[PDB]
Amino acid sequence: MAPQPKAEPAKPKAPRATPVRIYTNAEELVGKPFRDLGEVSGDSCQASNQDSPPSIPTARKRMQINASKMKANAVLLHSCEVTSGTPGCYRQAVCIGSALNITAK
Repeated sequence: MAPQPKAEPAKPKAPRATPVRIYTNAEELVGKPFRDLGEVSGDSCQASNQDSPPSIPTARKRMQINASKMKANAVLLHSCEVTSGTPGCYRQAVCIGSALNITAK
């Protein structure tokens, strides 16, 4: 006779978590273990319509990238103010929010 062994093969997982989250809820930050860094802004000005449109999500993404490059993972969005009529910056969308990190470990 001859016995029959076996071995369960394991396959490595491939996760892809998102770094920075947008948070319009200060309640969340106050109610969570987080590390304060500094307020970051994302502004997209248009000298002319030749540029790329100053959408709120556009300025928000600029702010998000600025936050992430500041080692932040959460942006406490406060005001997404699009200012218009400014000479030189016909339409400048400025989204301002605090760049924080979450210390949940």
